[PDB]
Amino acid sequence: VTAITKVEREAVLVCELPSFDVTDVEFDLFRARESTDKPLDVAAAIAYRLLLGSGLPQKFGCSDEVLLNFILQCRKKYRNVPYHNFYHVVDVCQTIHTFLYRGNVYEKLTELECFVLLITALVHDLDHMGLNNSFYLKTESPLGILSSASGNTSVLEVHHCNLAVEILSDPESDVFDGLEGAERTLAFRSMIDCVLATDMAKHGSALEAFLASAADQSSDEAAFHRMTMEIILKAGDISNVTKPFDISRQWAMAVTEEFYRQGDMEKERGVEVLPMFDRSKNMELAKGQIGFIDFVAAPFFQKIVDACLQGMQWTVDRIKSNRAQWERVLETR
Ligand SMILES: COc1ccc(C2=NN(C(C)C)C(=O)C2(C)C)cc1OCCCCOc1ccc(-c2nnn[nH]2)cc1
Ligand SMILES: [Mg+2]
Ligand SMILES: [Zn+2]
Repeated sequence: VTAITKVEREAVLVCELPSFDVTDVEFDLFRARESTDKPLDVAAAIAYRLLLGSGLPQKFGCSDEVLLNFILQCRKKYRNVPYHNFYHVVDVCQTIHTFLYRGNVYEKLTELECFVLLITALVHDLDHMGLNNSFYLKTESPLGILSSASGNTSVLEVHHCNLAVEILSDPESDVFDGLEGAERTLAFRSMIDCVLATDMAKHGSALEAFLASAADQSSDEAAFHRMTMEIILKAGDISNVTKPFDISRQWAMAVTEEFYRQGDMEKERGVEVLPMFDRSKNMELAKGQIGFIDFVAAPFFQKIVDACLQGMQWTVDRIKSNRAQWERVLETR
């Protein structure tokens, strides 16, 4: 990958972020973007700041300069789509920071594991084009065909891991370079395992496996740590409904537009479009959000909080608050 110029780093290093506490659960990335004309640089400074304030990169021999190089190499590989862009993964990074440090999930993991999660947040959607796995498979696209031939349904998640490995193979962006032996191996394996676990087709089984490990005092310890990392990355990924309503809404708008574009490309290729992806049916945002809350997010968050992540209670409270606020949009429509 072409290296990161002295210019690009300074461009990020000057953003001062007046008014913002990046470690806060009520932090607003939409307002951060809008507060300058160089949103990409602001996003990179949020990432950078979050990583330094954690104290983690320094402990694992990752200099300030290598960190920032990695962040900018990730940025370069995110596309200009509505939802799955660099803002999404900075969001996931920031959110996982809050689950670790304000939800006390750090108590369940080593420092190395916390560092790997924060890093993995930034790689976990590399080069997303705004189309899901399903699009690639049922259009018999080249990546679809390659995944089907190699016995793998997680079309995109495999692609994300490949690009992550490229970035890390350059020592000037290898945030794991200061590791050795089993620690370096664990960083790679856990990064890759987490990214593979974000495939939503695996949602139920990854959740069941996490809960089964947590309920069991004789669970293998390495496996529990691993499942917890996976569950946290997944939690960060479906975390939009745990945010202040206005933030949550703006996320739901961006996702909806992305799904609609896929539905338009499906239409053009003469393949099945799902209701949700269909721009014509215009199914209301609010019922969408309530449905997502009822069938996916509330059960997920309630079950992991109950099972062992007690400090993440606020997520369940904010989901309830948001559901009730969507009902008030319905009741007064
Ligand atoms: C901001 O709101 C959303 C954020 C993320 C998502 C996603 N859902 N999915 C699908 C595959 C489950 C994804 O891959 C991501 C993570 C992008 C959806 C969001 O809300 C959009 C609202 C559209 C309606 O959403 C649903 C989705 C699933 C169900 C359902 N019913 N039964 N089982 N699942 C209902 C509504
Ligand atoms: Mg993804
Ligand atoms: Zn994601």
